[PDB]
Amino acid sequence: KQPISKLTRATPGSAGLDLCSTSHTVLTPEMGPQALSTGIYGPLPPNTFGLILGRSSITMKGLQVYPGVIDNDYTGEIKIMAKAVNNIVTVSQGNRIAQLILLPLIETDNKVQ
Amino acid sequence: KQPISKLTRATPGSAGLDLCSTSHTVLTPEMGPQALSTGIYGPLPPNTFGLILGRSSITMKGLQVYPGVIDNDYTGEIKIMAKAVNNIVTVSQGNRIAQLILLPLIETDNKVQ
Amino acid sequence: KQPISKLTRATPGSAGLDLCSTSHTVLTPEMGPQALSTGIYGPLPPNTFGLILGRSSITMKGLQVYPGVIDNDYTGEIKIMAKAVNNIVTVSQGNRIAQLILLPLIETDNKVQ
Ligand SMILES: O=c1ccn([C@H]2C[C@H](O)[C@@H](COP(=O)(O)NP(=O)(O)OP(=O)(O)O)O2)c(=O)[nH]1
Ligand SMILES: O=c1ccn([C@H]2C[C@H](O)[C@@H](COP(=O)(O)NP(=O)(O)OP(=O)(O)O)O2)c(=O)[nH]1
Ligand SMILES: O=c1ccn([C@H]2C[C@H](O)[C@@H](COP(=O)(O)NP(=O)(O)OP(=O)(O)O)O2)c(=O)[nH]1
Ligand SMILES: [Mg+2]
Ligand SMILES: [Mg+2]
Ligand SMILES: [Mg+2]
Repeated sequence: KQPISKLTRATPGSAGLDLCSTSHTVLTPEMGPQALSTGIYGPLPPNTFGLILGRSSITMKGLQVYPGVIDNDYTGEIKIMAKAVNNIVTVSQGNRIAQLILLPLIETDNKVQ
Repeated sequence: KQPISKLTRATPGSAGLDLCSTSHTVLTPEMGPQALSTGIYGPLPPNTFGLILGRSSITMKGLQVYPGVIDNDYTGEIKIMAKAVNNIVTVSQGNRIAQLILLPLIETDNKVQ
Repeated sequence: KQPISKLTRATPGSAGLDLCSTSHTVLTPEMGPQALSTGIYGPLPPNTFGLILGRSSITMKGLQVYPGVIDNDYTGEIKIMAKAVNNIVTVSQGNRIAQLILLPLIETDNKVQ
């Protein structure tokens, strides 16, 4: 397992930490949502949670990443939920296919139930 | 009407407050976006706004929630904008179908026009 | 080029800064993702990044905006990545078709590589 501290940012001012596919995968529109492996695991830094979002160059190529929430205390593998929009999409091993955004986790008194 | 203070978090470290459907609803891909009732209303805590996002177990089952912005001063009912991706999806009353994330509302000098 | 300081908020408590299409554009579902021009450019205020999200009245009319990340130091034109969901969608010049949300940019020690 690899922690999110192993992820890289494309540039200093990049909001997102890039997530790469660990598998070669072909996706077609009739397959609907697929969960792609990253080999990266939570959890996240204190007082933060994560959002997985598409990379724009990838979205424009017809692979939709559904926005996903990563909980602060998730310790499982971060997966990318993805769907081929219109056409056949081929993901290669190591391709940067999404990005992780870190956001402040606001405390509230909502019941934890 | 029920305020967002009535929502619950799945776990202490869960970023999202779960939103449940108040109706049994069937959705098909040809129907396109539908707005599901929650019986939960704004507004939000001071200096925050909301994002409605999908729950991953729900997205993976073929129901797409379109990300939606909840304004700090919205006092209407929070609705979930949803679409069946490929297949027929049946939502039952009380099913947790999305989640509300709270985020800091940044002040800017943009004209309010 | 116009900076994001030229954007307007619908109301004082609106989280989003509205983005308008500068072109008349027709979109069909078979066209897949299209990048709509706004004539608005980064960069963003210090310590912030942006998210482009749909407006709910627009999403409900069948035009999906794919959530997009605007980096703090992006100096290019902000484009809206959009797709007609089920039907033919006609965007007119000046129509508010998405919104820009500003969010705090969290610093981490991830390699910038
Ligand atoms: O894109 C995603 C979304 C979620 N996840 C993981 C991390 C997150 O903390 C965990 C739970 O996410 P959600 O709350 O969105 N899913 P759901 O509500 O279906 O499961 P749970 O009841 O555990 O909260 O799933 C991913 O790996 N990728
Ligand atoms: O998923 C959503 C998105 C928005 N909303 C409500 C809350 C939000 O404050 C209100 C307005 O949202 P948008 O600005 O996204 N919609 P639009 O720009 O079409 O309407 P307005 O001109 O009032 O801002 O709609 C929901 O209930 N669910
Ligand atoms: O909806 C969007 C998304 C991104 N963008 C622009 C701004 C953002 O800073 C820039 C890069 O975005 P991403 O990182 O999402 N794209 P990608 O990873 O494909 O390109 P790069 O390798 O440059 O980061 O693209 C838009 O104009 N609209
Ligand atoms: Mg990028
Ligand atoms: Mg959950
Ligand atoms: Mg609006």
